[PDB]
Amino acid sequence: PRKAGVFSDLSNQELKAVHSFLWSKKELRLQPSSTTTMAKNTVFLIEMLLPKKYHVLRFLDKGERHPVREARAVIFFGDQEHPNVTEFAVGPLPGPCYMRALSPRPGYQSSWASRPISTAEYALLYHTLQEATKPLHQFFLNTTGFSFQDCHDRCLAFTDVAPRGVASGQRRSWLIIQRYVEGYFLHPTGLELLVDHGSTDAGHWAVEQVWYNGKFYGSPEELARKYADGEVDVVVLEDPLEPPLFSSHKPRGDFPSPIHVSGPRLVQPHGPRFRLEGNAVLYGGWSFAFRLRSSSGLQVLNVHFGGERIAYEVSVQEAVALYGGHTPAGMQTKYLDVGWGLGSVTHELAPGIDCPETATFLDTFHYYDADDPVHYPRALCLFEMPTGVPLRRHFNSNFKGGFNFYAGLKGQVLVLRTTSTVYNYDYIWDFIFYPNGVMEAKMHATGYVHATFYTPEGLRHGTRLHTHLIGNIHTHLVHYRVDLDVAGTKNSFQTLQMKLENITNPWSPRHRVVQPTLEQTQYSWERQAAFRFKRKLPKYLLFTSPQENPWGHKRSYRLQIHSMADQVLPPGWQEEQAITWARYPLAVTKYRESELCSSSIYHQNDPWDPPVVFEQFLHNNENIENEDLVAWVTVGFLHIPHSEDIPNTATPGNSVGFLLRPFNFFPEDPSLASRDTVIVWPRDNGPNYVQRWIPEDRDCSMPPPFSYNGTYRPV
Amino acid sequence: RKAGVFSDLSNQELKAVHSFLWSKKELRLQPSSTTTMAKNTVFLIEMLLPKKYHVLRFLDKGERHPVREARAVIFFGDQEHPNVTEFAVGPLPGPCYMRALSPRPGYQSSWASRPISTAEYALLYHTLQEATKPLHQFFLNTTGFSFQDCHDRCLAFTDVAPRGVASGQRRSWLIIQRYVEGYFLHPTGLELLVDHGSTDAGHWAVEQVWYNGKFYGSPEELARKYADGEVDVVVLEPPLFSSHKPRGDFPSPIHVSGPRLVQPHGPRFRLEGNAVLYGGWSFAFRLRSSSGLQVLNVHFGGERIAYEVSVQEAVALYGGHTPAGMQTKYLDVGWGLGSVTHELAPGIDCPETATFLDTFHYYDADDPVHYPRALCLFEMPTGVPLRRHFNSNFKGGFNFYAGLKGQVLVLRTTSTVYNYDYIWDFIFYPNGVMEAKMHATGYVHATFYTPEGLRHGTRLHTHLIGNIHTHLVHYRVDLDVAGTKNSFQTLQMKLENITNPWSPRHRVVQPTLEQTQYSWERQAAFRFKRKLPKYLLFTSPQENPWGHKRSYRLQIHSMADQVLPPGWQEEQAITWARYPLAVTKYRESELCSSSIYHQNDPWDPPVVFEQFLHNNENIENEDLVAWVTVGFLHIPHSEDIPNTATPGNSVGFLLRPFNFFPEDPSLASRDTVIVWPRDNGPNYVQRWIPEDRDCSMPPPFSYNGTYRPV
Ligand SMILES: *[C@@H]1O[C@H](CO)[C@@H](O[C@@H]2O[C@H](CO)[C@@H](O[C@@H]3O[C@H](CO)[C@@H](O)[C@H](O)[C@@H]3O)[C@H](O)[C@H]2NC(C)=O)[C@H](O)[C@H]1NC(C)=O
Ligand SMILES: *[C@@H]1O[C@H](CO)[C@@H](O[C@@H]2O[C@H](CO)[C@@H](O)[C@H](O)[C@H]2NC(C)=O)[C@H](O)[C@H]1NC(C)=O
Ligand SMILES: *[C@@H]1O[C@H](CO)[C@@H](O[C@@H]2O[C@H](CO)[C@@H](O)[C@H](O)[C@H]2NC(C)=O)[C@H](O)[C@H]1NC(C)=O
Ligand SMILES: *[C@@H]1O[C@H](CO)[C@@H](O[C@@H]2O[C@H](CO)[C@@H](O)[C@H](O)[C@H]2NC(C)=O)[C@H](O)[C@H]1NC(C)=O
Ligand SMILES: *[C@@H]1O[C@H](CO)[C@@H](O[C@@H]2O[C@H](CO)[C@@H](O)[C@H](O)[C@H]2NC(C)=O)[C@H](O)[C@H]1NC(C)=O
Ligand SMILES: *[C@@H]1O[C@H](CO)[C@@H](O[C@@H]2O[C@H](CO)[C@@H](O)[C@H](O)[C@H]2NC(C)=O)[C@H](O)[C@H]1NC(C)=O
Ligand SMILES: N=C(N)c1ccc(/N=N/Nc2ccc(C(=N)N)cc2)cc1
Ligand SMILES: N=C(N)c1ccc(/N=N/Nc2ccc(C(=N)N)cc2)cc1
Ligand SMILES: [Ca+2]
Ligand SMILES: [Ca+2]
Ligand SMILES: [Ca+2]
Ligand SMILES: [Ca+2]
Ligand SMILES: [Cu+2]
Ligand SMILES: [Cu+2]
Repeated sequence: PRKAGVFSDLSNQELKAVHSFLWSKKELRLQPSSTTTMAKNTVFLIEMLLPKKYHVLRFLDKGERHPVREARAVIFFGDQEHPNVTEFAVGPLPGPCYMRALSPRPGYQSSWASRPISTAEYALLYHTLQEATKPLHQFFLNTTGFSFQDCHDRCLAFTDVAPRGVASGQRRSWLIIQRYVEGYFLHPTGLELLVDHGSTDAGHWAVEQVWYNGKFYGSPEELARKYADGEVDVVVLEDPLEPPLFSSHKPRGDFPSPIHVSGPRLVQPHGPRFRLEGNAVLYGGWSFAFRLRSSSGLQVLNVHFGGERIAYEVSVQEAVALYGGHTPAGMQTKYLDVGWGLGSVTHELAPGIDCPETATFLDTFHYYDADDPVHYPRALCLFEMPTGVPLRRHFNSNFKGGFNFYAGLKGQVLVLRTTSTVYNYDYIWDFIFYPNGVMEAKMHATGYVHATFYTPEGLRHGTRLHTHLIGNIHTHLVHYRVDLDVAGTKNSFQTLQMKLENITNPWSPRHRVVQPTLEQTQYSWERQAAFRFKRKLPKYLLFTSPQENPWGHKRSYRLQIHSMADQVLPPGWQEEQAITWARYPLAVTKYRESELCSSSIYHQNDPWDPPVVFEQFLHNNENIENEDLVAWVTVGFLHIPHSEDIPNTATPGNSVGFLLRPFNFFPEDPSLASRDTVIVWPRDNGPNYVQRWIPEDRDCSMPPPFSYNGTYRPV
Repeated sequence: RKAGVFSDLSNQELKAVHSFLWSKKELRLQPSSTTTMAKNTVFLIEMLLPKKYHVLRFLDKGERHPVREARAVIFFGDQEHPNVTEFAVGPLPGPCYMRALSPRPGYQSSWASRPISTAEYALLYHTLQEATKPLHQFFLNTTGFSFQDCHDRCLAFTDVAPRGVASGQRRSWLIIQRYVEGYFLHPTGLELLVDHGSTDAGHWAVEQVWYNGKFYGSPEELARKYADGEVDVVVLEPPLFSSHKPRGDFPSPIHVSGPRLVQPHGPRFRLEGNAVLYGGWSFAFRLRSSSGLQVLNVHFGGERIAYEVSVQEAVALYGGHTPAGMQTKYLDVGWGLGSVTHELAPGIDCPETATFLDTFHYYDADDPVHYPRALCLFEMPTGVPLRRHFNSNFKGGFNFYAGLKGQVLVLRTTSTVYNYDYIWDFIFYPNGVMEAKMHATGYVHATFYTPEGLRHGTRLHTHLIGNIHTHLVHYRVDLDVAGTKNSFQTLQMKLENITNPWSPRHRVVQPTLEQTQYSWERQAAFRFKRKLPKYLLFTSPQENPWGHKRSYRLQIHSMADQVLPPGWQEEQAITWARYPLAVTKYRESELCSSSIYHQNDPWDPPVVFEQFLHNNENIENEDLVAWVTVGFLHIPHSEDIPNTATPGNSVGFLLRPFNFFPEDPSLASRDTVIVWPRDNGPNYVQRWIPEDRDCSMPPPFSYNGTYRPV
């Protein structure tokens, strides 16, 4: 379990050591992230940098030395004539000595414009709006009762929209103005503002355009004039500050059948049946390591069942929400969450609500837009839960009023979970491990919708959810990397289909038999295994090893996709360059260290010219017979908002993902080693014999009282 | 309870119908168990639901309880021209009439169409025992088992349906097996075709024999060829591979029990008879002996959503290298899908905290039969919150955390006809979402291994091929969204390409919302070839407060496709499987998509779903019925030994409110917890129900395993 350490995230200590090394280089002229100027040099992100697979596998499988441990460090060089973002690999860990260039992109000139927004930048944007919108102060008070200047409890706020412009190198953002109340996401005022914030001198930033209640106005001063002159159709909003606010989670209404007591709960008197130690997990047949990459999110690594490898890596790669709208902000919105630190917004899981009270909760540290490493309490959880359906069961009737036996194995599953709450939405990320060698990836969407001011024109792009509220139509798309190494690194890909044959009936020659046969298709080249949404996706998608099981069949794992995704943007059109992976529910590539990721932190703010274009991995149409293969999976769903999304979208029916299932991999059902199986046998003239291999449990235990902290701070 | 109008017959009611019929001396009734096909016998008795018109007047307009009746299916085999006829028997209590149902003028295959029975199997065994006598030494040498003086080493058979090549035939391929633990997986390589059409079992014959890839004409011919050395013969303590007994070792052994649910405060749903209340939900249920589980009169928040959600048919369609294998198209309603609801094991099949319900069935029995723990009803945590939000202040703290623990109510039964166990769930979420689900487990339908079999299946063991097949299930979904009169619409996203209104040299290419209305049945019959829209909506004319039509959305979870060619022979029995979704106008003559007769006369069955669309009726503002096909291709693999497992082996659908309620309907729940920060103190944890950490023990495990008259 020390070996799983090669995959582990950086400790608080290691993050400090990397940060100190960087700070000791006086030439870098580094300032804290919190300093309120853009014209500074700052370390924006530090996270572990995974060593090459070749070296990790020699360490894991051939006894060779532990590879060098390094950190990725992203530095924003804003304090120079030509600002840029540059990345370094810092190592070794422990004892950093060097910083070497990482992911260089020579000849590209928009790296500064491509960079993620930061807390300092938001502060400066607030200052720009407080100044720029002075002409509108009375307009604000009259229409909303709230303001930007001299406010305390009745403040206007903004939600920014990305991407930020119409071409590579621009940083011009539409801002949706809202009333800062409980669940403020759902309180747009009808004003939206376009701000050019490209310059490293915030004094140059300007509101370049204004939209209010269906019209463009050019400047805050023009809107103020036209309002002063009685030429603006305004919407005066009611005061929001007994009954709860519509955007609140507070209970209201009554069910016809009163529920006064707590529902049923899990108890775990015997404690966990999995072994978690550091970032290593053992659970029955399973063995795996996990990590939480600050940039991109949850990964499980080096996944084995029964002592044989199934997958080197299964990871979240990108999460997108692609909008339409009647408002300029709405029509602009294409959120790419890795551009916001999808793996860094792993906020505190509430025991008994977010995970069972019996779960193991784990803390982590992130360094993402921070002055020091920040402690995130209960960022992850791991728990076993009964599924409520048996893994297998059979009643073997004697067809004479009794039975020969009943057999069953109670359903349990191991769940590794984190969340991501970048702003309005909360995504719940699960990897799930069944005792029979089946593993599942799942995402559940909850939290608040991205919403805009209601006008009649909005109904072509959304649904009216409240008096002044439209839920814009959009699609959620998530990309997973699935580096299966089925029984080893060298695999092939094949599909199975049912095809009818029409033959003479062998026992009645005047007749025909029209019946299913089993058809196998082999794939030799990447392009053949790149399935577009328009193409028919076969029902059996197999990743095979050349090794056979005892019955002469190739040992395989099967991929099963659960999605309602489809092609959203036209292939090849503008921002679609950033999400070319979304063309493919499934694509298979040959492994390469230069293609470890389908997205990046830079994609959100330069979608026109990003550093990774997934389609390019298919350009060379490589041979994929007996190679190290990587499956890439797109799952998703169209979300047309509806009134039941108020105040939050709920999880039921709102999940997507995929299963990996053994297919001729094992000689028989690998759950057979479980001792939880029960078989009941009849006895002549007596009570039945209940055969067990583990004693019946009726024991009891209690969880600790509920607590919740809510803060995340350096330690 | 008004829900009683939907309830199954009690033990008392079944006896009353049975006594009444037996008091009619001219029916010449004999018990199901009598060992002859030349008898008249009552095969099935179940409740016959009254017409929807009368039920809704009773429920909604305070009118009289409808007349309660039974369906009685009588096999008239003790006459020159045997047939099956069905009767409405009533009223209940105190039956005094017997009215014949559903005549079919010109149809001549009634008798052949009828289900198989225990007495018929007993006669088939006798036939095999006599007919295979010449093969006695062949059996002993090749298998060590036989049909005669065999004791603990007996051969058995698995029959296959349908039974012939045309309407009116009763000619069955029988797969010979060794009768050991999990005998399903022990084929010997012999298959026999028996003609058992005659009501005189003395006339039944083995008309054909297949052994290890060759046809042999008769048992006598196979015996002589064996003796003459002209047959390629296959001659056949850890647990048996077909046993569920544990073997092997995990790398990290588990020696203790896993987590379990406790319910110290009792159920949070109310069950009274067949009526359920849970949060916003009210509904009734029944277990129809012929066709299985139904939920009826489903309300959320005092408003109707569905009049009926019911299992209609469950099919498994095979290909194979052996005659039995290539013959097999199982239709489970022809075997009493709702009658094989065998005992649920507490803690394994349902949680130990579940409420288990008994039922009575009269299906191929001498008297009504008590089935213990036939169904269960339980609430369980889903392990994922129904909703949650962390409202960051983006400065190292929070404004609040809000969450609602996930719970669902599950109504469950099973069906084990023979080898497979189907687990049928209807699931109710606190936010007005209900789900139907079926999970497959148990033993696969398997045949004897030869190399030629690998074109139709997978080798699973030394002598065993798992044959390729598709499972298909049909559901009837009679949604009455806020009322009987509904329309059907779909929503799609479509891109527009416009001038960027704030940068005119550029374009905005973006999503718009496109609505499609449907006027005629045929427009709403979606074939597997056709693209299924992402939003399938059943709509009321009533609007919510935001001016959008109150609707429920259907979301299908399936891997099904077109299996048999439309129009070809047995496909006539499963025309519904052309459509993942079809929408019809409600009619009393179209309550079911299948029947107990479809299995044994699939060429000319009494209900052809496609015909329901022939008149292509208007579906604007009508009583609509949605019909849903879900299923999956199952290519067997070695992990299916000894049994297929449930993970990833489930299909079904969701019904989700869509602009039906003004806001999230779960907001009435008092389980919600909100955590608020406080100046210079601990956070305030706001609750509307006290925190509970109590634990209790469930009942100790018991299992009976018998199902008998009481
Ligand atoms: C992005 O910005 C970084 C940091 O400003 C650039 O790297 C820096 O490049 C400069 C000039 O090429 C190096 O500065 C010094 O230049 C003098 C020239 O007289 C030379 O004699 C010194 O030896 C030294 O190289 C500087 O070392 C280097 N800084 C770091 C931390 O590597 C980077 O080139 C910019 N990227 C792009 C693509 O423009
Ligand atoms: C399976 O093949 C058979 C034989 O080719 C087809 O049966 C023939 O169909 C045509 C009608 O289109 C008849 O005129 C012939 O008399 C039939 N021949 C025989 C030998 O029966 C049959 O249509 C095919 N079925 C399918 C579903 O493909
Ligand atoms: C959240 O967690 C922090 C860290 O444990 C708590 O900070 C502690 O506050 C208590 C006061 O009860 C002191 O005893 C400790 O010295 C504090 N430690 C640090 C490192 O600050 C904090 O109180 C918790 N906040 C809430 C709202 O529950
Ligand atoms: C099926 O057989 C039944 C019972 O033998 C027939 O029903 C009888 O029909 C005769 C003459 O039509 C009536 O006088 C009897 O009263 C009927 N008996 C009962 C119990 O209903 C019936 O005609 C046959 N059905 C068909 C389609 O031939
Ligand atoms: C959206 O519409 C615009 C305008 O019709 C299309 O852009 C034109 O494309 C042609 C051929 O590529 C060019 O020669 C014209 O100069 C373009 N016109 C303008 C005004 O830009 C555009 O291709 C369409 N985009 C999509 C994805 O359909
Ligand atoms: C299964 O259930 C039946 C019904 O309760 C049990 O039979 C009863 O057993 C008691 C105790 O011996 C007898 O006194 C009664 O006469 C039986 N009642 C009836 C109605 O038959 C039976 O023992 C149970 N079987 C098993 C194996 O647990
Ligand atoms: N899903 C997303 N990527 C996403 C959606 C909306 C969004 N808007 N954020 N706006 C936003 C505005 C101000 C602050 C601040 N005071 N620190 C923080 C965030 C940011 C990201
Ligand atoms: N899925 C099905 N419908 C189905 C599958 C297989 C099947 N075969 N049954 N064989 C079978 C044989 C003998 C008996 C008897 N001794 N009573 C009962 C059943 C019957 C039905
Ligand atoms: Ca390639
Ligand atoms: Ca690989
Ligand atoms: Ca019709
Ligand atoms: Ca209806
Ligand atoms: Cu959404
Ligand atoms: Cu199957």
